[PDB]
Amino acid sequence: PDGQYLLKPCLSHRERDFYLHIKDDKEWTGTGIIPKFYGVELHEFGFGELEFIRMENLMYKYKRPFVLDLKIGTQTWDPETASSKMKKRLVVDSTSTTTSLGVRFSGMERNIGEEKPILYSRYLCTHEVNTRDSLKEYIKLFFNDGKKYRKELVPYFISQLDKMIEVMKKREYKMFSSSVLFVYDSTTTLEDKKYNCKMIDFAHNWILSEEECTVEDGFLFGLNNLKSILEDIENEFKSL
Ligand SMILES: Nc1ncnc2c1ncn2[C@@H]1O[C@H](COP(=O)(O)OP(=O)(O)OP(=O)(O)O)[C@@H](O)[C@H]1O
Ligand SMILES: O=P(O)(O)O[C@@H]1[C@H](O)[C@H](O)[C@@H](OP(=O)(O)O)[C@H](OP(=O)(O)O)[C@H]1O
Ligand SMILES: [Mg+2]
Ligand SMILES: [Mg+2]
Repeated sequence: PDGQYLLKPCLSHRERDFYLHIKDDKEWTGTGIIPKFYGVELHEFGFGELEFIRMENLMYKYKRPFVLDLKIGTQTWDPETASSKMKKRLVVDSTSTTTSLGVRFSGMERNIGEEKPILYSRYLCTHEVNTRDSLKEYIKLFFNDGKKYRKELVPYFISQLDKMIEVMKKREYKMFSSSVLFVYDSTTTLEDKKYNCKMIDFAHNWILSEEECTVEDGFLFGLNNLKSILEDIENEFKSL
């Protein structure tokens, strides 16, 4: 995460279709809930051209990145998932907080000045981060910049989740294996606004006005659960 942009290759139609579909909905593009979308672009690849999505790099100019990926939904497979992945998906969904909370730990990075950064594997989700309490603890740890808890940032994160909930309440799309990405630069001040919370990874988004998706995503359920964990954190951080 060095430069201004992420140029993400389109390996299927779904992500690019989604971004294109919502590119004029100000509820998607004006609310600050997804990365700024610049456009789909062809770039030379192979004998021809490969399509990419150009979007903002949410960590552009971050000095000490803090990154937390939280995968949202009550399942992480959809009607197109390959049978050869399904046993694993079913097991991970059930042994992580996915089926119980609709949200799971997906990985974290903290840069506390002794770099290299401290990396926290997404595989922790089925053991160390397999309960609501342990998930709460790990989010609190994300807010630990190495010297203190950044309690002043939490209202921003809850406010972002509220906007997400507001739009997803409308149930126009289903989204599987998408995440909410939490980031901040620990050298930020509140005024520098080097912190962010966005929905990402729309490679399995279904546009319900153009196609049927029978299975439920539990997306809204997950966002509410995550919001309530943050609100607990906001309380736990008061005694500090
Ligand atoms: N717009 C962005 N700005 C900054 N970092 C990003 C952005 N999008 C993604 N990332 C980083 O890249 C990671 C993976 O992103 P994403 O989920 O979109 O990738 P992917 O290629 O779809 O991989 P997978 O499906 O395996 O998760 C995220 O956890 C996040 O750390
Ligand atoms: O969502 P997509 O686009 O299919 O891609 C999957 C995504 O990268 C998952 O995080 C990964 O699980 P891991 O994090 O365990 O690697 C999975 O591997 P899988 O095929 O082993 O389930 C991939 O198929
Ligand atoms: Mg992803
Ligand atoms: Mg993906």
